[PDB]
Amino acid sequence: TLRAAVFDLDGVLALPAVFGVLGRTEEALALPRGLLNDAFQKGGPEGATTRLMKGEITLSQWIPLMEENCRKCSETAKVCLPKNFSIKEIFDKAISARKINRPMLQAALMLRKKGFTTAILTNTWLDDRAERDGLAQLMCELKMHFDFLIESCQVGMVKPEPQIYKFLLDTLKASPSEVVFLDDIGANLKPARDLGMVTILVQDTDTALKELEKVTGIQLLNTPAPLPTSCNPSDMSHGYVTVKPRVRLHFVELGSGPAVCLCHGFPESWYSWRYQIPALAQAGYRVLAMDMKGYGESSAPPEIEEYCMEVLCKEMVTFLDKLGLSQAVFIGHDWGGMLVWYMALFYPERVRAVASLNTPFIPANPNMSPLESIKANPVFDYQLYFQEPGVAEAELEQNLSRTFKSLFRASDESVLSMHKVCEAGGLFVNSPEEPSLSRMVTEEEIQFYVQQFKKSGFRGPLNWYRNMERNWKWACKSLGRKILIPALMVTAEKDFVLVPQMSQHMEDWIPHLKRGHIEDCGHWTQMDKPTEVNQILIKWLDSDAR
Amino acid sequence: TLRAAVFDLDGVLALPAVFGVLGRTEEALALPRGLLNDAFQKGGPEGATTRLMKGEITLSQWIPLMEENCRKCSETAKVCLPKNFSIKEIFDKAISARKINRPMLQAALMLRKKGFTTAILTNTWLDDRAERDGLAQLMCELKMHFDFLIESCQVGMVKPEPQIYKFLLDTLKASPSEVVFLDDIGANLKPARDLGMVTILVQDTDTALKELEKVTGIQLLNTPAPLPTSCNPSDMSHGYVTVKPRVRLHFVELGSGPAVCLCHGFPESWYSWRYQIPALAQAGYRVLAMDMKGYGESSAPPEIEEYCMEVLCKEMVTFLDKLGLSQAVFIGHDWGGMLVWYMALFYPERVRAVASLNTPFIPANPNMSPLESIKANPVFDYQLYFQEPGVAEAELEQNLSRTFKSLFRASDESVLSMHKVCEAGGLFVNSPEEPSLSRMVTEEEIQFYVQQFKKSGFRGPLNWYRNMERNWKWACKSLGRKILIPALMVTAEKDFVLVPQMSQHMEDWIPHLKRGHIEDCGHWTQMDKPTEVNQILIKWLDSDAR
Repeated sequence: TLRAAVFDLDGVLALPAVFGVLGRTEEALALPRGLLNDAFQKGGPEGATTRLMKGEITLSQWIPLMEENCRKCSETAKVCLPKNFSIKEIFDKAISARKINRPMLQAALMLRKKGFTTAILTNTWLDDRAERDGLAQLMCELKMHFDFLIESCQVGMVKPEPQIYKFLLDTLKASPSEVVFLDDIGANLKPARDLGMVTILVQDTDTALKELEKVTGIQLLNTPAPLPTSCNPSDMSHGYVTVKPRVRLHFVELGSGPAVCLCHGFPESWYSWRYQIPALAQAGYRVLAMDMKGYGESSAPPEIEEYCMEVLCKEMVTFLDKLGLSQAVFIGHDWGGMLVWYMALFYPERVRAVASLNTPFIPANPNMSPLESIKANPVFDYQLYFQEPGVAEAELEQNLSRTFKSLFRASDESVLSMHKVCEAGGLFVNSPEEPSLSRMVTEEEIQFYVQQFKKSGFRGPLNWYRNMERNWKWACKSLGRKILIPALMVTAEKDFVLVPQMSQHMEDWIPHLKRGHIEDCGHWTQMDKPTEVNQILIKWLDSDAR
Repeated sequence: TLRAAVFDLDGVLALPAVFGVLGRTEEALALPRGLLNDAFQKGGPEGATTRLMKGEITLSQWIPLMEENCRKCSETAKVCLPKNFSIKEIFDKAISARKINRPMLQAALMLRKKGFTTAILTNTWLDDRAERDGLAQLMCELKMHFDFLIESCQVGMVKPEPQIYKFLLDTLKASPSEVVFLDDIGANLKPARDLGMVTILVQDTDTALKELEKVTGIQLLNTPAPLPTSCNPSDMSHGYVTVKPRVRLHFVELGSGPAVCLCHGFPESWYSWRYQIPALAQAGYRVLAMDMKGYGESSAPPEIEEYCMEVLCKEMVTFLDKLGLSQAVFIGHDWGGMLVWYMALFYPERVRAVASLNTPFIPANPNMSPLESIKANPVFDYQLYFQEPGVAEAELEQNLSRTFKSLFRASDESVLSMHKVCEAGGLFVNSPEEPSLSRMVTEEEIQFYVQQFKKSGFRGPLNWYRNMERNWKWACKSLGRKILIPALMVTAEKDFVLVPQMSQHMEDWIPHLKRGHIEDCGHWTQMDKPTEVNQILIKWLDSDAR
C-alpha cells in the first residue's frame, strides 16, 4: 500500500522543463543537435553543473563556466557560435517561461487530502540573478502544498547519486515499496527502482496521471475542480494594534503589495475571508483581514455607542495611522460593507478603492427615522428583535453550535423563518435543536466560530444594530456628496434580506460604479461561492485599484 | 502663562500656501489681479468654497463650480480666459508643491517637549482626486506630532466663524489667555483675539518664530538639530508568527512598500531600531523590526542547538513564507549582522539586498577551529567567558539595571575592561555597582530593556555564542560562493571589538560591496549616531534595493 508520492519540480510540477529549452535554442540558432545539452553536462560529477546543483557555487558564478563549456564543445564540433550568444539571456527566458503544471499540482493536492505524505525532490541551484524573485515566488506557491521540499543545493547531494534517495526515505519515514516517485528523466528513476519504489516516467502529463491513478487507486483525472486554498489559523501572522485605551484591533496579514483591508459582517470573523486571503495575496496584494470591533480577539466594550458608525470609522482611520498606511483598498460584506461606504464618504483620501459584497449604499432619508423605515419591510423584523439589550444575546449564546449551524446555510437549506420574529418570541422558536450540517461548511469550521464567540459573546456584535438614530444623524451630513473614487458593488441573487434590487439606484450617488453579480448565491457570499468572489475581486483590483 | 499652541496647516505648517498659488497663476497667465482670488471667495458664506470647507461637497464636486465662478468673474472684468484654462491642473500642482515647513514643525515639537498641548486648526476639504494620496501622506507625517487635528470639513464649521474657536477651546480644555494661535490670514486671527488669545500673524517664518519665542520665553530659533523621531512601544502594531511548534517570533511593523527586516544584536531588542523605524517607513518602506529568537516576546527555548546559524536562518525563511513575502531587504547589527550575511549566502533568492552595521563578513577557515582563533585575540576573551552554561547568566541577571547601564555607553564613557575577563572572574568585577546614565540613553529607555529581559533572561541570548563549532562546520559549505546581490557594509570608527579593519578583505567575497563609515561611533551604532545611520541606509535603499 502506497502512502507517499515524490515529484520532481522541473518537467513535472513546472513546465516547460528548463532542460527542454536547450533543445529549442539549438533548433532556433541552427546549432548542431545536442550541443547545448553536452556543454550543460560537461565533466559529469566533476563538472561545473554538478558543482552548481550541489550548492558549491551560485548560478551567476556558473554562467561563465557554462559559456566556456559551450565554446569548447563548438570547437570539437567544428562550428561557430553566433556573436549574440548569451547563456544568461537563454537561462533568464527559460526560467521565466516555466509555470506550474496545474493538473499535476491538483493530483498532488488530491493525494495529500486522501492521506498521502507528499514531497518535492529536485536538482536546483542557488539563484542570485537580478531576476531571482520570479523563482522565489514560484517556490513559495508550491511549497505550501507539500509536506517536504528537498533541494539538491541545500543538502549537498544530487540525483541520481544513491545517497539522496536514502536521505529521502529517512525524511519520509517510509520503506521504498510505500513510495511513488515521478520524474521526467529516466536516469533519475533508476536508483529509486533499484530500491523497490514505484516509478513513473513523465513524458506527457495525462499519461503520467493515468499511471498514477492505476497504482494509487484514486481518481485524479476528470474529477470536479477543487475549492480555493483555505488558510489555517495557526499558520497566519496575527497582528494587534491599540487604536485608543481599551480598544485593540486584531487582524491576520498575508502578502506584499497594495494594502487591502477585509471587513466581515454579523455574526462573523476574519475567518469568513479564509478562501479569499490566499488568493488575494497570490494576486499581488497585502491582505489585512480584520476581527471587527466586538469580535474574536479585538476588544469588545459593552457600551452601545462604542459601535456607532462615526466611532467605528474614526478607529479604522487610526488603525491605518498606526500601521503607517496612507491608503488601503476597503472590501466589506454585510455590516462591514456598510462601514466601507461610510469610509469612502467621510475619509476618501485614505481609501484607494471600495467594494461591497451584498450591502448596497442607500442614502439617509432626512424626513424619516430609520426605525420607521424598518417597520414597513417585514423581512427586517429581526432587526427590531435585536434592539432590546439582553434579549437576542440570551437566545444566541444559549447554544453556540446551534446558533452557527442554523445561520450558516446555503439558500436552498434555510431552516429559519425570518418573518414575524418579534411575534414568535425569537429567531429559533420553530427551528430544530440539532440542525444538520450545511454543505457550505465543515464541523471544524463551525467550531472555529464557536470558540471565537465563547470569548466575548454577542453583546458587541448586536450593538452594531443599536445605533440606528445616531448613524442616521451622522449620515445626513453626507447627503450633498457623491462617491467619485473607484467602486465595486457585488450582488448575490439569493440573499433574501439584502436583495439585488435594493442596489438599483446606486449609480445616482456613485456614477462610475462597477458591478458584479453572483447567481445561486445566498447571504454568506465568501463561503457560498468562493471561486466566483475571488475572480470578481481580483479582476476589479487589477484594473481599478492598482 | 501659555500652555497651548494652535497652528494653521496652509501657509504656516506647509509652504507654499495653496492660496498664494492663485496669485502666481494670475501673473503667469496675465489675468487681472485678484481675479482667481475673487472667484475662489465668490458668494461668501453661501458660496461653493464655504460648502467645500464645511464638508458638504467634495473637491471633485467643487472644481466645476469654481470654473463657473472664474468665467462669471472674467465676464464682469471684460476679459477672456485662455483655451487651456483648467482649475484641476492649477489645484493639482498647488497641492503637489506644498511641503512641510521644517522650522515651524521643529518649533511645534520643541513646545510639545516643554509641556505645551499642540493642535492644527485648518480649513480643508474632502479630497477625492485621483492624486489624493499625496495629501494623505502629508497629513500622516504631520498628525503624529500634534495632540489634536481639527479639520473644518470634519466638524462642519469654518474659520473665521466664532463657533469653531469655541469648539477649539472646549477640545483643548483651556481658557483663551492660555493659547497662542498662529495663522497666515488676518481675518482668521480676529475672532481668536476678540476672545483674548495671543495671536501671531505669519508672513515670513523667521519673524513668526521670533514672536513665538518672545511670548513663550522658549528658544526655538538657532537651537541644535533634534534627534530623529523615536517610536512608542504602545503605539506600534505587534505581530506574532509561529514558525514551528514552540517557536513564535514577535515583530513590530510600520509602513508600506518593499519589506525591510531589521535584525538586532546582543543583548538587544526590536527597540534598538526605535530611531530607524519611523525614518525608514517615511522613506517608503515596510519595516519589520524583529525580536530575534531568545529575546523579548519571541520564544526562548533553553537548548543550545536551537540557536545555531543553520536553524536561525531556516526559521527566518519560514517567517517570510508565513507572512507571504517572497523577498525582504535584510539589515542586521552585531549577531544580527552575522545572520544577514548567512541569509545572503544560503538563501539569495529570498534576500532583495543585505546590510550589516559593524559586523564584517569573515569567511570560515577550514584549517582552524573558531575556538582557537578566538584565543589568539585578547579582545574576544569575553566570548570564552560566555561558553559555560549558567556562569555569565548568573552575573548578567543579578542586577538588570546595572547590566544595561554598564553596556549601553558611548565610546568615551566606557566603564568595562574587556581584557582578561576570564582571569578576573567576570565582566563587572572592577565596575561600579551603580554606574551613571550614559548620554546616549534615558532611564525610561533602560527600563524598557530591563522589563524585556525579566521575561526570558540571558540563556537564549547567550546561546547564540555557544554554537561556534556547529556554525563553522555549516559555513564551510559556502567557501566556494560569492555574494553577488546588492550589499552594504557600515563600519563604526570606535567599536573596539568589531574594528573597521576586520572588514578590509570583504571585497574579495562581495565584489560590488558598497560602504558606509561612521566617525566617533561606538558599538551601539543605531542609538549612538541615529541621524547618520538613517541617512546612510536611506540613500543605499533608494539606489540599490528599490
